[PDB]
Amino acid sequence: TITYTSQVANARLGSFSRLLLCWRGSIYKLLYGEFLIFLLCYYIIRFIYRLALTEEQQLMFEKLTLYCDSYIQLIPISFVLGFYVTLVVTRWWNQYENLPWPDRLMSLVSGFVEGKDEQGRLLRRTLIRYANLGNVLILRSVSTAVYKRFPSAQHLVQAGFMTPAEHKQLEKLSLPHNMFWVPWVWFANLSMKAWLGGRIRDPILLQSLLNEMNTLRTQCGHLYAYDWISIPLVYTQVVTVAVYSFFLTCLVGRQFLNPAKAYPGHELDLVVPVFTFLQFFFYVGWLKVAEQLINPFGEDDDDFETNWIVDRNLQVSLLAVDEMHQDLPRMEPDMYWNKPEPQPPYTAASAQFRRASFMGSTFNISLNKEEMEFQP
Amino acid sequence: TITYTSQVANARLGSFSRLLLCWRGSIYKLLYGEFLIFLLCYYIIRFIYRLALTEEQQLMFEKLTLYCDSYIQLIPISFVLGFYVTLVVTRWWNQYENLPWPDRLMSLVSGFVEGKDEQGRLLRRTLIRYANLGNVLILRSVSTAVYKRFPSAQHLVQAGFMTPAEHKQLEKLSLPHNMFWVPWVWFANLSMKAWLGGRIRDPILLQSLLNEMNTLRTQCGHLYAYDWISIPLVYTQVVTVAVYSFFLTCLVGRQFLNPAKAYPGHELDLVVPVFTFLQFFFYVGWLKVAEQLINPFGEDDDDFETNWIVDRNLQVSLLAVDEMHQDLPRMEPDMYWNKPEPQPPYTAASAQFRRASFMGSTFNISLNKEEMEFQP
Amino acid sequence: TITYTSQVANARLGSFSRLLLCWRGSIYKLLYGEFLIFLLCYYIIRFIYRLALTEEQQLMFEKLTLYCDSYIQLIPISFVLGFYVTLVVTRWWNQYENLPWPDRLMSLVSGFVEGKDEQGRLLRRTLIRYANLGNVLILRSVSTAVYKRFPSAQHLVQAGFMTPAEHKQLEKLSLPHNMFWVPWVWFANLSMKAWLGGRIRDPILLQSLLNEMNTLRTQCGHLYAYDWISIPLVYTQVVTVAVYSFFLTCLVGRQFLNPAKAYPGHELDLVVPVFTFLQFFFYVGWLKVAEQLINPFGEDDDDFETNWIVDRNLQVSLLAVDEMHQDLPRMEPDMYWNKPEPQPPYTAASAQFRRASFMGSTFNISLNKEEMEFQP
Amino acid sequence: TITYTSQVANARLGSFSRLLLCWRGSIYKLLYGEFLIFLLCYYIIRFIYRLALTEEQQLMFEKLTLYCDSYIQLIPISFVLGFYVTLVVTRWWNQYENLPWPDRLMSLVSGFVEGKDEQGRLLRRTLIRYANLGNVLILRSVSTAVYKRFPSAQHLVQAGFMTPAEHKQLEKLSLPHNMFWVPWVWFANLSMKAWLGGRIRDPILLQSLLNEMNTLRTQCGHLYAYDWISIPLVYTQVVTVAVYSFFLTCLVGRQFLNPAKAYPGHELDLVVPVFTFLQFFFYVGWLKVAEQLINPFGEDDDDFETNWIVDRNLQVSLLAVDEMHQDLPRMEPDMYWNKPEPQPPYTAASAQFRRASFMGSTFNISLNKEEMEFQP
Amino acid sequence: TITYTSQVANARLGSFSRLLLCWRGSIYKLLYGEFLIFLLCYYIIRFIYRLALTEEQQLMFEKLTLYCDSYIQLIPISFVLGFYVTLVVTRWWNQYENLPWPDRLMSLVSGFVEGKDEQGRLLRRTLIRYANLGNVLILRSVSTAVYKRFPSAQHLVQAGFMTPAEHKQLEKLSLPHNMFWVPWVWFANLSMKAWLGGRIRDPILLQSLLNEMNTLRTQCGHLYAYDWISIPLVYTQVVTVAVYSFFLTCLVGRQFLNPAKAYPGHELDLVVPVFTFLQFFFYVGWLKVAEQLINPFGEDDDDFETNWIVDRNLQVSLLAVDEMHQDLPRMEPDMYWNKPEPQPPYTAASAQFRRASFMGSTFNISLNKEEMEFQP
Ligand SMILES: [Ca+2]
Ligand SMILES: [Ca+2]
Ligand SMILES: [Ca+2]
Ligand SMILES: [Ca+2]
Ligand SMILES: [Ca+2]
Repeated sequence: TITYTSQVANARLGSFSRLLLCWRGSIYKLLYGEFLIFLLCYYIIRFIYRLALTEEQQLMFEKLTLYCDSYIQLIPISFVLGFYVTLVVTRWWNQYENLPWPDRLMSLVSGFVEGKDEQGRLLRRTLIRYANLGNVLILRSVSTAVYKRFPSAQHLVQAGFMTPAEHKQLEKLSLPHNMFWVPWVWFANLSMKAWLGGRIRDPILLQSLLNEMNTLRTQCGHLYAYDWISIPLVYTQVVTVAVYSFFLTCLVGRQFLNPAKAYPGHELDLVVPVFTFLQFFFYVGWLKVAEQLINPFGEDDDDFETNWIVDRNLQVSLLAVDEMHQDLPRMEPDMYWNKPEPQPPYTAASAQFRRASFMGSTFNISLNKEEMEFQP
Repeated sequence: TITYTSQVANARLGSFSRLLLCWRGSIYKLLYGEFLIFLLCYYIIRFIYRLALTEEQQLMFEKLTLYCDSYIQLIPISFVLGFYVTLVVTRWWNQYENLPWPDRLMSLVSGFVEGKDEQGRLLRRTLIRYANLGNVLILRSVSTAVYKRFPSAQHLVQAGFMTPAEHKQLEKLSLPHNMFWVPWVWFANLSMKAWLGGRIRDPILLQSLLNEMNTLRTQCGHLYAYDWISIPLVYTQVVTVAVYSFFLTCLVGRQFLNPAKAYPGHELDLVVPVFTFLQFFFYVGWLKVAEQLINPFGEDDDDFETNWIVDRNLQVSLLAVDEMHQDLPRMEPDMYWNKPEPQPPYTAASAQFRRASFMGSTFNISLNKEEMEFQP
Repeated sequence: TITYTSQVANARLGSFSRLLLCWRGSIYKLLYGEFLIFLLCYYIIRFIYRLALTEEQQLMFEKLTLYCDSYIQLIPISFVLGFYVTLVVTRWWNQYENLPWPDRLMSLVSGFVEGKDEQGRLLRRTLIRYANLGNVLILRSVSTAVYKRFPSAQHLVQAGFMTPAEHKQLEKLSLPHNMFWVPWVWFANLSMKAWLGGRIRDPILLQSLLNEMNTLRTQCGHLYAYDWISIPLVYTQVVTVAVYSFFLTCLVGRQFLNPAKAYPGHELDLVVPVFTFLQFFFYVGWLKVAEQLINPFGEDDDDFETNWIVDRNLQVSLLAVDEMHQDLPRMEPDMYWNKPEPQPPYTAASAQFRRASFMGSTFNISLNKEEMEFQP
Repeated sequence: TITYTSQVANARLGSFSRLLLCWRGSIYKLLYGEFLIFLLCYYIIRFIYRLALTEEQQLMFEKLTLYCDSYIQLIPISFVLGFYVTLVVTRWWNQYENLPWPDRLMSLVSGFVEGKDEQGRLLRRTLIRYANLGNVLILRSVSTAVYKRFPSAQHLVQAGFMTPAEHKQLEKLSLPHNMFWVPWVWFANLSMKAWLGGRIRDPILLQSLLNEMNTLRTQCGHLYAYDWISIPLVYTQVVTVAVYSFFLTCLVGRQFLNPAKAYPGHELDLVVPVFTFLQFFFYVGWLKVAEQLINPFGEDDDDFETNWIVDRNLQVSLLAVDEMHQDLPRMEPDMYWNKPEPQPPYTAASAQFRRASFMGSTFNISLNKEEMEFQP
Repeated sequence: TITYTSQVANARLGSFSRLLLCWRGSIYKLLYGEFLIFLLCYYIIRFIYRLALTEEQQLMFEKLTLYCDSYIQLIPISFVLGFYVTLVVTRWWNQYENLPWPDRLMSLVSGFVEGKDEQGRLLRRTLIRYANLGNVLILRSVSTAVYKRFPSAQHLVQAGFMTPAEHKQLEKLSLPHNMFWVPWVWFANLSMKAWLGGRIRDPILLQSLLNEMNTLRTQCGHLYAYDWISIPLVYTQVVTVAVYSFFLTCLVGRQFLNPAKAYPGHELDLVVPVFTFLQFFFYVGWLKVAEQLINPFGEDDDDFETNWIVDRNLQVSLLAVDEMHQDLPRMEPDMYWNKPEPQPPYTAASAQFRRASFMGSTFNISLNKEEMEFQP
């Protein structure tokens, strides 16, 4: 994930222009190899045409170049790319939206599961750990970075996500399917046990806990679904062939023909087909954005930081349920205890952001005395 | 369903190019027969024109070819295809999103329905079985693969989804409508009986169970609706006629006329209309993706694995409610029992994915001492 | 509603081509009259030009035909049609999604409202009948087919949706607004009475009932809103004028001029403007799909089966709450009572749909012994 | 709001054509003044060119007309308009979806708040009145029609939406912000008081009431947000300049040059630029639809009927909570008391809408005896 | 945020035209510097060509200008810009939708947390303050204006959002991540303490409070996600390069060549390339709208008023929970106490907005006596 929010906070002079000097997660990184292959092929073709063809063979090559340049427009590259890239971007944001965060559940566990003794500590930690374990099992199923971190359940045990007892229980339950669902059943059973044992004081609080845990389970299921049900291979193949065929046709249709022949479009003979290179940049860059976002859980620069999310979730959820349980700042009267209209100060750098309240669009409408009179 | 998530995890050199060597669920599989028919017709027309026409008749054919090539652009093939394919893809992902998974309900049943004795086992298994039976009844209504597996309710009884008593009850209730709704009414009644009999300890837990079951019912209803309310036949017919008319016009408009006549666009006479073939590939491939996804519950390669989903759901839900009921791993203090900042290790293959926390876009903003001062 | 899901289950050879032999709810049915009017006008114009004009008058007509053919492209027919048709299709699927189904509510009523005696029967039937009556009142407000079935509240009483007492109560409550909301207030009051009378054992179950009933009320409100707030007349008028002006210009711009004049585009003189006819087919077909779906509750072939939905809802809801109340199949141990990995059989027609479980995209990643080692 | 649902119920011959004879909320009403200004300017320019220019000055004007006609295509009017109009239409339907209806809340208040005595009447009326007052305060903030009806809180008191005591309380609470939120805090406090006083029998019912009231509050907040956060002025200015520049260029580029000069596109000299007028109609009509829907709470013909909604909501909510409280039709056995398959009759006008139930797409699949056999 | 809702309430003559005289948050403000740079470069190039080139060098420049003008169309500027701007606008409205408003929570806290004594005051104020503190911590993480107001937690303490005890607790809990989540855990714990201490009378009300607080937490998480996961840099770079390359090509391709050469498109030699300037206006204006909305929490004119929202939320939430707690207007019978059909008056300015109720589209359908008869 490359963040440039801070850079683009204000619309300034060449705001996006200053982003063209970025290498990490950039268009240049995505397509320099493809571009180099295309450039090598283009110049090989030019040198063959200019130094390994007789007059009649050069006339044949020129006729073919005119034909290819004329019929390039048949390829619906823009239409295919637009459809495909919109679909990939929509899926990409959905996939992020379905990353499970234990924050709601961890506040509920911290609050509802009672006891500052060792049994309460153990119970709260085990519940939040079941949520983290379920998340990590799905994430190592669908993310190459998480898989390379935890290539086995023994790795998960060594990293502290699973205890040896949990690992043995998983092995005993083993079915011929992904077992990422097991920690949710464990969570439900342990929450029921906590309520029956008096650690959860009310079935309403038990219901709240299970609702949060089930939300996380649905998010994990969506992640599994996106990893399983790929964008149809036929769509991917259509877009790939469109782009490749366009820029293979360009290799012959965008050559600089002999200016002596004074062809209708070939009066000026540059050496660098700058507009062909820009077209390659735009269209192959569109395809490269699709390629990078099609699996947002790979190891691209703009792919999600799944490992960071796993680490942060573990740290925050454990802190919240264990150390922050019934551990509050002293409740004292605040700065505005008897001020009916609190007005927090502004700094010299923010004084210009003090605004009068917007009171609705109708506020400034003006009416006469007779206009405002009620009729019988 | 063809999955290539693993292949497209990272944007590499010709990432999508390597997907053109896939046969299963590919564009070649979808349109080789149509393409062969088109090629045969194109070459029959070429041979007729070149070997069964006098000079004047060949001049007439050339005038018709120029006319057809000129007026091909009248067909709004791209506009029609774009609309239609976006609609089909949206429906396709909705249809997947409405496949019922018993995971939420099965965690709730495992937890809330009490008793390790035979009556508790029977009750939990029967509730989860009612959820599975409702799902399978809708799936065999809307999916050809599931129907071919279970072509009758007697097949459902032989496969263990329904008991003979349930089959008799369904026959007694028979109305002139799809009866996929019956297991939900059975579930509600059996849950009420379980709560009245003390197996469910609280009406709040009963409410949670019924909410999960009703979510599944709404998903099943959406599946029924998508199977019933097809995309309007008029839209389908418009797109079909557009594509067919375009590539029937091409058969005469894309012939290679006599290069002797030196026509404005006909200077070079290839034998293979490569750009016409690429256009056929793109446009008929778009139509073929729509054709494959229009009913995602058929037996295409990229259609959903409904039979696998049925099997997995049955296995997982039965395991969760029966064997995993009040059967938890031993609760022991975890690896980070007294570590306030747990730091799971990285492997040598993942050490590069260790990232500093993103602390917000404003973190690196720099201000002066006077800028940061509060004003009165 | 025309269903062809079964026909389009698999992408086969000319899958959509076989749908062009459908008459009911077809493009031919939608625009044969318009097409015949257009054809008659086109040929009247051709005959006038060819048999009722002098040489100079024919030259004037030819200049006008060239001018019209040149300036046809000014009309943004495709852009206007695309916007309009996307809007109509989105509204159409929303309108279907807001058709109220009593299934969730009827399972809750069957379960929660207790008593196998006459008072319990009466109470459950009356609650589900209030839900059906609310649905039917909105449906006869917004659907021409339902209105023609029930052109008065006396018709509703004769059909059994309303009792004479309910009809008198509605007449007493009469306000100068659509009264489709009344049965929801009746439902809330009768549910409160049932809970106070002991027929509903818990306020949590009462809350569940009222939540389901209120969901139905919100769906009915959405139906009312779509019937009231039409797509803006200005959008409709813009699209209509675009299509009509395009095909009125075509009547003069697409005539076959005298081939003697050998005009740049008029070398070949057919009698049938086939490409103009195809353009009419596509564009007027797009407009006709919009026309048919703009009110999906009319009496078109592809309009919703509101009458069938009303009948089915009444039958199913009454059966569910009355006959199926506390009437369950015998609970006996299932086929897989002691089989930890149930494997339902496959038929010979479905054996090919047996699939290995997808275990996640990272499953086949290969790593070295040193790659998988944790670092300190 | 102009409704034509009834007119467009069925796709008939010239279904949309018959809508071109509508004046109220029509394209002609929206752009006749702009069109008249454009026509006057066009003909002033034509008369200047034809009667106030020498030969050389007319040649200069003709060169400028050819130049302008050639370079008209540079303006991306269609692209800008498409984006803008889609955005405005999406916002418009959201704005309607966020109009608060008290129906759910009023059924809950009617049911849950107990007592047929004066205190119960007063309590129920006051709660529903707080919901109506909150709605009206936001609506008079964001709607010009509602503001012109209630230009002051004293107007609200005179119209009966607020009591003098409520007005005094609002004045006492006055902050420098829109106070539309106050009635929600009043509602929460009065509901708490009703539950503590025994008028609400259970905290679950209190929770239901507060959930409905909070849904209304979120809708009101969305209305406030749409009124405050306008579509960006930069988008609006871009679209306006595109359309204006296009039709100012047209004034000189679409003149009929001297047919004597026999220019490539100027052979025929009409007096009325019919295609320019149609382009103005389409493009300015698109802009006018955007202009009308950008604030759907103004006083356009197609703007929302906020005043009617306010009146209806007040009447219906008061009736529901006061007169309809515990006031039900007599519960008697219905028409189908002992009919397991109720079949409501059809009229002669609806007999054709009787349909057989759709039983799923797989119903008609045919299989052999060996195909349907289970394999071991 | 620039609001012009009031200006665009009604579609009037040149409704959007009157918005072109706006400077704040306008297209002119966004791109005057870029436009001036472009104009300076264009005229430098013109003067170089006309005053620093020999005849042959001018012929070379003219050939290059024709070549560039011909090949400008290769850049898919419109397609790239459309995709990008739609994505930015969608994200922008989502970002606004995820701004947390404490209104729902504050009504629930005002109602449910009991006690008019100092402990009740303190408890209610502390809960609402935890909600405000969580909101402000996320807002200063993601908003430059809020950060410049509160560049440190010590600033938050001085402004009254945090007490010194809360600041010390945050420092003690410090992890290497954004700590905006901490106040939600504090809220959950303090709500649990309030319920155990009798200040919250029921666990159902506790559940309601925690649901509202968790909704706010999810909104804050969405804000964090949008600030972290930027639109992919590759998309941004593609759009930037497209626009820049288009208007750098224009600098040479849109020069006025020597009219003496009488080139096909260069007959008339203006000095100002008006259509090039309009294209710059449109396309760079599209890019500038994207640039301004890409981070809606910067300090642009059309950026959100985060500081105003923070101030208003603090003031309103404190007033609601403290002064408005169990402080209601006197409950007296309303204006329509015994009026079954209340009819609030209209003013002379609003009498035209009195409308008859819309009773559904089927209301005016006419049927015969035989049509309306039920058949047996
Ligand atoms: Ca990737
Ligand atoms: Ca299929
Ligand atoms: Ca219709
Ligand atoms: Ca308006
Ligand atoms: Ca900004």
